[PDB]
Amino acid sequence: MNTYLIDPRKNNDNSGERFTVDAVDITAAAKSAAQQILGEEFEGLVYRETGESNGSGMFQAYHHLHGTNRTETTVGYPFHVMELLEH
Repeated sequence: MNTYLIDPRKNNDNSGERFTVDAVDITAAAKSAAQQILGEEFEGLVYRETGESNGSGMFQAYHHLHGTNRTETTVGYPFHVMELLEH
């Protein structure tokens, strides 16, 4: 298990409030971070906007638009996910 530091960025109006999630890899962490930022009704995935694959970076959530046959849309703003070592 790894720890990751989340900065919701524009999702919290860039207040500087941050939190951590634990996950086995950074893509799983980014999905957990989106659930925490967007709340329990969010079901979807995330994609990477910055950083090396498998490394720290900005991510953006997306999901199926409710009521539509197949429409996928982004939800929320980008957020940062960073590797963090706890002692």
